[PDB]
Amino acid sequence: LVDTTEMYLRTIYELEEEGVTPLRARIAERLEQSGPTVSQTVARMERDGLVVVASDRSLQMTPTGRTLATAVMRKHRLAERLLTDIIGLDINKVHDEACRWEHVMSDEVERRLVKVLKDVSRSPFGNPIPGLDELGVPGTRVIDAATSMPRKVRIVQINEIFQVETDQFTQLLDADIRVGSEVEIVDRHITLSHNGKDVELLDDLAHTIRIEEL
Ligand SMILES: [Zn+2]
Repeated sequence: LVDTTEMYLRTIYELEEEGVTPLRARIAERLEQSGPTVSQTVARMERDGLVVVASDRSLQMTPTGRTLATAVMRKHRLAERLLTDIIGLDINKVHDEACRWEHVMSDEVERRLVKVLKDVSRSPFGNPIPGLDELGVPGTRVIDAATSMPRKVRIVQINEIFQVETDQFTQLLDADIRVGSEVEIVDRHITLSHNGKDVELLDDLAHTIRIEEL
């Protein structure tokens, strides 16, 4: 989704990167949007809790806004690597194309690109590709990762230390499902199978076990 908000956020990120103070006017200039439009948009983002306007009037991304800004720059740069490395688009066109693709590239495509690209260190233009750690290239909660259709996946964390109920502990041990294991999930209650042993989980386990997509 080509968010106006994702464009303001990546712009702030970009200026910061250049060592420029993210003032509203520089942002207006960079986005070729009038001062009145940027105030409008910034006022909105503030309500969304994505940016605060500092004492010196500069814009400061909140942790949630920074995270989203980083995700966008990551997508932008992965798209550029894709564009030059595989597609072979004219180098002179690459940045403008990626500016559009950054809004519609999913996290899944990005994981694939980290896999097929020979190097995701920098963009073709000399800047490091950020947010790779957060892309996961800990993990998605089983509750969010399982679906009506089973699929294998990797166990990242069992989080038993956070468990109040422990009667499922030995099931996991018997089904040889530990951290770093490749099991198969599915929504139905959620049941993660492995070692030929299906393990149906209770709310608490499903809400705390994290699995990295295979
Ligand atoms: Zn670019």
